[PDB]
Amino acid sequence: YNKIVSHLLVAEPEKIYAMPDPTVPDSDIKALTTLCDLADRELVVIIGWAKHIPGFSTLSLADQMSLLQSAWMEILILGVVYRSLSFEDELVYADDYIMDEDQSKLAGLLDLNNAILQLVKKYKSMKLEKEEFVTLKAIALANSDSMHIEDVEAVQKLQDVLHEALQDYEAGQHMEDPRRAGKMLMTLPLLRQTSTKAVQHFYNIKLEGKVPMHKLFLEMLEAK
Amino acid sequence: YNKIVSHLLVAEPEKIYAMPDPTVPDSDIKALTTLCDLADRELVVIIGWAKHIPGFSTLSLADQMSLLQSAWMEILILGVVYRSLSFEDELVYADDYIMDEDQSKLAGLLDLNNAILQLVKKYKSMKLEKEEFVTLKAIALANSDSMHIEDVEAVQKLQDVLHEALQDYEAGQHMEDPRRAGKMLMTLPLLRQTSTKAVQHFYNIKLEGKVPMHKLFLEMLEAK
Ligand SMILES: Oc1ccc(C(c2ccc(O)cc2)C(Cl)(Cl)Cl)cc1
Ligand SMILES: Oc1ccc(C(c2ccc(O)cc2)C(Cl)(Cl)Cl)cc1
Repeated sequence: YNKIVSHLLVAEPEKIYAMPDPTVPDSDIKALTTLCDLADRELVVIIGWAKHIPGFSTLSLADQMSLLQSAWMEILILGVVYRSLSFEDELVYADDYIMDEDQSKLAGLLDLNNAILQLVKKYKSMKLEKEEFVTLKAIALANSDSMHIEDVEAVQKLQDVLHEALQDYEAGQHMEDPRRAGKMLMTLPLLRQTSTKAVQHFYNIKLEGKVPMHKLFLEMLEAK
Repeated sequence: YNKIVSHLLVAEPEKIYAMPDPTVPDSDIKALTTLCDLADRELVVIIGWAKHIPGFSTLSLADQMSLLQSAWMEILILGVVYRSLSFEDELVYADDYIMDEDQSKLAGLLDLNNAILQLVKKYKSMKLEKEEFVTLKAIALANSDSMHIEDVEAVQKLQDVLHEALQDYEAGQHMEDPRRAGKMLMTLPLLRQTSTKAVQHFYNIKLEGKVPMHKLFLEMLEAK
């Protein structure tokens, strides 16, 4: 099938471990600290991953950063969603960090994680494939609606290249549903909704000052 | 072209006036009161409009209400966006209520209205047509991601009927851009983002208790 899809598949990063501190008592602070630490290390990996997206590294450094600062939470959430597809009512942040309903309540994350589980439920019904996941991550990056883009036409071209890849993949692989590409695009509003609420929630956690956060995570959070 | 598109065009409601009270001194309270009053009357019109969407009135009353309670702000915002396309840096809430940057600041709405103006700017560049506007309003209703749907398959069918209408319209009217339907769908995340922030902002206004709000507006706000 589509070469851009095959290229994004081979550019997919390796799995990352959460490594919750086994000496620390379980608490809401421990869970939130573990999650923000894992997100910080995933952000490093996402920045390296984006350089494999056709045309991304030819953008100005400012435009690369603007796209990443607008899309980072959507990309992180799509990752947890994909890792969770073979599970029931659980979110697989990492192989060693899987959150059920009880742990979400203890962490103060029940409402947020239930929205993420709504995304999981929709993608399970659609039988989301890895090929479609990696293409949607790239589309979410290009379509992230930053207010600070210098070269709008170049960013629109990036959107178009990745949208064409999705369209071509679905036309060849899913002839039984001539509307599958559009159905995939119609899942992006819920992804944006859930990311918007997550950034809000964790900005409030940043303000309360009880959860330590690393430099890169704080930079992405303080942009938004 | 497409019959569903032509049907939605003839079902389009007539324009509504804001009628700000000419005896009341200008203030943030007056602007917010005027806007919420206008929204309340537009909501009545939207409920009547939705009954013209193929299949909508065959849904259970609960599912009709769930879709409307999830989508109402997106539908209202898409309306102001469309009315504003021929203007520059102004939002046309009604023919008699056009807000520029200064009035947005006075009302406390600068950040929200700048996001709405980002939507306007994108649709201006795409040369959004009335045919595409009315179809996107219907898609936003069907795709609103309520957590309370009884008949999920029927709602998915409604999404599919309207998505097909958009696809067919673009295939016949815009052969120069075989990706225009998808580009239209890719504008829905920003619409969802802006609606999510608007509901937040006006819920806070509801809590402060200084702006009177009518029954239907309050019902929609208190659902969300
Ligand atoms: O309930 C939630 C917990 C963590 C997250 C995020 C998250 C998302 C994806 C990850 O792979 C890691 C953390 C942040 Cl970035 Cl906010 Cl800590 C989102 C929702
Ligand atoms: O800066 C804004 C002001 C009013 C609105 C809304 C609005 C949107 C569309 C309308 O036709 C009327 C009001 C509500 Cl519903 Cl929040 Cl009052 C949205 C953003």
